[PDB]
Amino acid sequence: MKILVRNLDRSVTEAEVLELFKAYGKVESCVVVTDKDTGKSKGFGFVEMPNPREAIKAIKGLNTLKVKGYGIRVKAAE
Repeated sequence: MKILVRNLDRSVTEAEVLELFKAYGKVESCVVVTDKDTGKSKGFGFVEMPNPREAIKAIKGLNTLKVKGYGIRVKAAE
């Protein structure tokens, strides 16, 4: 399952996001975009968890979690 992550602070790192999704299951890939072209609020990420039941658990678990002061938004790409 492909998972979309939004509202990332420019200080959020790929390893930070990875550690969060790994609380829920196996993570096959984690792409995080926090540039200066994104704002300290509008970074985004794309996470692949191959077990869809783990992905769903992570979506429910992590959506609206504050990371660096912004509630992140997590949902399936589909």
